[PDB]
Amino acid sequence: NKRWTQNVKFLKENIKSMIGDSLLASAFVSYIGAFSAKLRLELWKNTWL
Repeated sequence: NKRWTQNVKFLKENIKSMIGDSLLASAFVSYIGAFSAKLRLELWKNTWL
């Protein structure tokens, strides 16, 4: 029961994290890949994150 309660709390935290990461991933897919590896890093880590 304790493990299940911990899993449920983890799942709510996971849902918030998942929505944020999913938005970041969609932004990365559509656009990133057309650029060079040095620039590709700057698009998400320097501006989006």
